[PDB]
Amino acid sequence: RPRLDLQFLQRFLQILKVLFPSWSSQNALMFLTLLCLTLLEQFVIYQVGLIPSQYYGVLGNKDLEGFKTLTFLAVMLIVLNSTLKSFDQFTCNLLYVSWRKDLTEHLHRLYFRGRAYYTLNVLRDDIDNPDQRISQDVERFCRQLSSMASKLIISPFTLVYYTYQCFQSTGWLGPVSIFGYFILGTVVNKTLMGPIVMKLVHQEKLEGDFRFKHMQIRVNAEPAAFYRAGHVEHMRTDRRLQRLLQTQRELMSKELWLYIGINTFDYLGSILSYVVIAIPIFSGVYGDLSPAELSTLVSKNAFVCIYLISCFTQLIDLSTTLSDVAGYTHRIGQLRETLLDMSLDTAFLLERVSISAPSSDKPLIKDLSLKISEGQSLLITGNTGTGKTSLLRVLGGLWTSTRGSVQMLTDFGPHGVLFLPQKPFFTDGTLREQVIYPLKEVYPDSGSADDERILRFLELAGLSNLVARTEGLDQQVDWNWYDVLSPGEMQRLSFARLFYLQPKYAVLDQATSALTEEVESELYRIGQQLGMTFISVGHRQSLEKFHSLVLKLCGGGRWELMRIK
Amino acid sequence: RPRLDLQFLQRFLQILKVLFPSWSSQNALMFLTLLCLTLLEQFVIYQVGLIPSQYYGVLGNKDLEGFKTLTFLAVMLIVLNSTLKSFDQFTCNLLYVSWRKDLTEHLHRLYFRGRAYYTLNVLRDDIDNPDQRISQDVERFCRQLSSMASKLIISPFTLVYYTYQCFQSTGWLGPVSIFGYFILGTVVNKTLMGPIVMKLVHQEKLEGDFRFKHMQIRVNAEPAAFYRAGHVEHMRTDRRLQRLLQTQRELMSKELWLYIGINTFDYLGSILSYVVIAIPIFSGVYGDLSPAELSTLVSKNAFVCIYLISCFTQLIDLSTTLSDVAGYTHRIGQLRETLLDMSLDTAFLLERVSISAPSSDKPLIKDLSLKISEGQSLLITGNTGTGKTSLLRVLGGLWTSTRGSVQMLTDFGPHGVLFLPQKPFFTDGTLREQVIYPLKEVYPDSGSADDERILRFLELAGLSNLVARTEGLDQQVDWNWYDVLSPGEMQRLSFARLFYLQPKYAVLDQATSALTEEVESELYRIGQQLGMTFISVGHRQSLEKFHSLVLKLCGGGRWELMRIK
Ligand SMILES: Nc1ncnc2c1ncn2[C@@H]1O[C@H](COP(=O)(O)OP(=O)(O)OP(=O)(O)O)[C@@H](O)[C@H]1O
Ligand SMILES: Nc1ncnc2c1ncn2[C@@H]1O[C@H](COP(=O)(O)OP(=O)(O)OP(=O)(O)O)[C@@H](O)[C@H]1O
Repeated sequence: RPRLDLQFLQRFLQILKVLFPSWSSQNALMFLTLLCLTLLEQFVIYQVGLIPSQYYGVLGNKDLEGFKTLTFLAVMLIVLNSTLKSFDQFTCNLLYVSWRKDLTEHLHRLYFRGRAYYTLNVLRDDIDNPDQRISQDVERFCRQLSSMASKLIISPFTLVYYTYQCFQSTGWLGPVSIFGYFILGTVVNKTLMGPIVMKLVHQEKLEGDFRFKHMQIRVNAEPAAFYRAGHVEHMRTDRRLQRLLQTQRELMSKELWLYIGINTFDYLGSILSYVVIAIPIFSGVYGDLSPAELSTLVSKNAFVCIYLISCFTQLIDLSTTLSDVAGYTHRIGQLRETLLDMSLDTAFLLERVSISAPSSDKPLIKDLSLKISEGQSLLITGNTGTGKTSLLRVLGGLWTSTRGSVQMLTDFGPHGVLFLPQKPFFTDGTLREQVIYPLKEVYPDSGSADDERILRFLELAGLSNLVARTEGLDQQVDWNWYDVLSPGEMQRLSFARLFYLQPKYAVLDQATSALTEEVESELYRIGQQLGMTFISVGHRQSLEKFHSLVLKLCGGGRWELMRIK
Repeated sequence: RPRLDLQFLQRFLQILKVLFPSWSSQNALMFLTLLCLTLLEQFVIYQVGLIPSQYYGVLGNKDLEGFKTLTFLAVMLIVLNSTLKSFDQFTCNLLYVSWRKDLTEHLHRLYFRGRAYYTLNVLRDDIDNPDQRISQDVERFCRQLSSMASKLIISPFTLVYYTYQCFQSTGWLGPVSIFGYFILGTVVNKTLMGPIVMKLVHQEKLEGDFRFKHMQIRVNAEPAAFYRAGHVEHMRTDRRLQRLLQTQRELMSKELWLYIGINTFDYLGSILSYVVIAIPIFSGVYGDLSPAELSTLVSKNAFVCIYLISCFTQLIDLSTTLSDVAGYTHRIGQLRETLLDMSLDTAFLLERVSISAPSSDKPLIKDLSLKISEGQSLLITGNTGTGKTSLLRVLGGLWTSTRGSVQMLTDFGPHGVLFLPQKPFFTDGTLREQVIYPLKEVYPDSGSADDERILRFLELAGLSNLVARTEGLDQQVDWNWYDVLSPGEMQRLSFARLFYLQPKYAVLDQATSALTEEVESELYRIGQQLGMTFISVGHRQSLEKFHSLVLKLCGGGRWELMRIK
């Protein structure tokens, strides 16, 4: 599928439509000072190309004061040739920084659009590692594009000037025997960069699946070392490593032919200008002199045609770094393609709803005629895998019902409806950010300076000994918030998140790892004290005093609304 | 700290001691066919450098049959110049593959040594992203080393031959004015590659912390999208992105000077051979002729000294790709340094044990006089964060007691002692591998062909409907085993892992998200039926019928051994 086709150009142009969004952008005005910099350095390189030629004239007669103006002209030209070549290398690397800022942030608006970070990771197998496409492949495309962004910018000009310099030396049978050397030179690459990209996207999945294998160790270091699983996870990660090293070694077995088809074009290009001028030795249609029509004509013709291929083998010298780019735009363009179409009182109403697991066909629950009002706070207890949570997912817009109508009558927000997941979430950030987490900032939201509400609610949830652990509410705790915290207090920090953003309906789920009558009840006592109406999931014989309904689910689609008292 | 010092060489040589382990290795014998390949191509490049010179002689007299042997000699030399240059580029990229196979697998033996994946990730802040050092920085060091492994291998020779060619043309005042141009040329880089590496390791932490930020989204897509946290995690990940893009842009502001100090050395090197021969125009100690001693002497001297700097500016042309290498060996050498010193009946005995959290000072538990025998299976119930699990960590060798003596009298294994973590673990692999997980293979271990034991235990744990979900016990399920599974059946798959590897002592922990009398008791009924003696953690009013002791922990170090009946 990633086969360098005519599809790749739309995957490349729609990438380039956001790298360069419009004229007078932060990249096009960095590109115009890239064109007008290699244009200036092409004048200087030729001008410093004349300095050793006009050096023998002043050394050939030994006048130091007439020499001191030449070196001073040369050294001024050298530090002009440097700071034009160095600023050519810099503003490409400033373009590489300002490309991946404009492409990742374009991908971030697509990745966190509504729920597209959810659906790619748990509901899609076509797009394997979207973390690797956004982080590394944008970094690796924008580097391999910027390395060839200094030679794809002067080659629109230095090919034009040298073809004019060649047309005035050979004629109609001149540069079209070099343009025909490009058409043969790039067809022999476009059929040879084929199995590169097919073995590079496959090299990029396995370099991303291996990196995710290490972050199934870094995120899960605490459970894995309980099993003493060093000698297991070695033979699991090396199995992930060898599959990468048997497709990185496979890429070099394919890129060997790409190195051949470039080095053949380069070195035979040093002699193909000479066989253009086989027309004396095969035809001789302008045969006038043996030492003068033959010598210093072809020495004038090879001095201009090798001068042409010197700016024309550049476009094939980067066929490796365009096979790399075409490998990465078949990763990023595989991602923003699937992200673009993916962008397309009385808590909730459920009308004959038939939720199933996404892989299988049988429904987890069969028919729902469900309605939640203020002060109801129904339990959703049941069996182990009967789809207790799968009701809650379609309330959060996670899944869609196969056959049924689901809607909510209250908006998501602080005082609206707030979910709590089964395994809890904690982002990187301060303790102040871990509790207002769906709101991400509170001082423009609230306006009140004092945040004594959360310092109340932390001790009200009981974990005020954590505040001394995180040294106040300061930035960059440098924690993982998963291994350093505790599932006893992951729930309590999730409850302080719920207590801060007290809704008209909480969609609380699995408040376990807390004492069933001592603090599981006490965390629920703040719910009626704040008027929360928490629709909860829990198979514990303490929740029924807080909950009106029961909603058993024992079976492949069951209803059993009980209203215990 | 990463400042290109004399420490860096020991961090580079101890890396190179394992890239090249000994002579006749899989890399040194790939390096000897790299030396003996650029040596062969240096002869060919000079031999094909004579083909256009001896071309005007046969074109200057128009003999096609005497010409047809030249092009046939040339094209044979071109396809010899290609497949020596291309095999030079290939066997470097085969060296890059076979370097990162030998360096990652050296790092994997250090990473999963005893518990070093645990201690780096949850007990260390000095080594931030060891996933990025092992995966990406070994890949990025071994690529930036292999790109300069084709020019650091011929430069021991082509510098020798050209200095001999220069000593026979200028003398004592010749190449030591070029060797002095290297000593100035590399001191002006060794003081300029300083702030590159200091801003590249900092560029590599933030490129690794950002990639881990995406895998705190990919691993946690299910809880984060319950909060509708797209508009939050955008402004969290972009905050992680902008900190990378304000230090990648900072690197280009520092690498601009490194591009200057190379392009100044290169282009002034085109004229510094000429100012070596200021000794006619300043001294004139061999002044004999004006047109003949002055011309075609320096034209012979610039034809050999620029010929020398052509092989001598290569060693400074790669000062960028050695600033990159020195950035990455201060990442890998920061890692294998901290990994090398890190390598240094009656279940357990606890003698006055005073476990604390690693950051704080106060002990979670104060004094332990504890002993576990067969058929005891004590509960460890208590408060939410009083260090219930912290007793279990030192039993697994995770933590060490601050003051106390801990030991075990039974080895870890199938029939020995087996832990279960609070949050459960599932590696990538088949369902057969998810249940024998601390053993990683069973058919050399067991020998028996039929594995009806696990198909018994899965339905005995109840989750035999999972076997149809994973299509048998086949390889590469392509799942995450965390989002696709369920915390109801994460426990049940952990229990089938415990039932397969039935120990004399299970160190079970938090068998929650299962029905307290229906299947939490039923999973424990297989424990006495298999004779497991499971020391467990759980604050539920059903576990006490299976458990002898209680071991309350209500407070900052408490004992309360009760032995309920
Ligand atoms: N994201 C998913 N992708 C694919 N299959 C899934 C996914 N989530 C769940 N499933 C499948 O469908 C079932 C639904 O389980 P569900 O989410 O209802 O968990 P539960 O154990 O009932 O709830 P809880 O653990 O919160 O008590 C899972 O056991 C699994 O087989
Ligand atoms: N790996 C760690 N690094 C630093 N601090 C830690 C780490 N693990 C725990 N802590 C700190 O020490 C405390 C010890 O908690 P512990 O592991 O005993 O959890 P618990 O809630 O008692 O157990 P459980 O959740 O299994 O019932 C944590 O609350 C936290 O403050």
